[PDB]
Amino acid sequence: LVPRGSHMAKKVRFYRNGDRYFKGIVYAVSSDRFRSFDALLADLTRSLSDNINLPQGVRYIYTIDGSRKIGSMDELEEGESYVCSSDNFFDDVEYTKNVNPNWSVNV
Repeated sequence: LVPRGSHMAKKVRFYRNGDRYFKGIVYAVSSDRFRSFDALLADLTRSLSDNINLPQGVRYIYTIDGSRKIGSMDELEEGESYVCSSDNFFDDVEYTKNVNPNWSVNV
């Protein structure tokens, strides 16, 4: 087992800034799966970038409403959605429209 973290994978959904027709990619995030926050950013750059999206790669992770930036894997919350950005501009588009909402825990 890796000697860092909790070992419990966090299921999170990643969107790419300004793209209204992007599904989001569901990641199982843990220290066993990603060496560091940087390895997660590198992985996200490869999965989310294209010739029209994230030209400088994934360098910022915002909360779904763009209120706050995430700076560690610890800051990510299970069942939450995040927006990946190449810069400091959060694009207010309908990311969450026409997506399956995650299972909300009742008990």
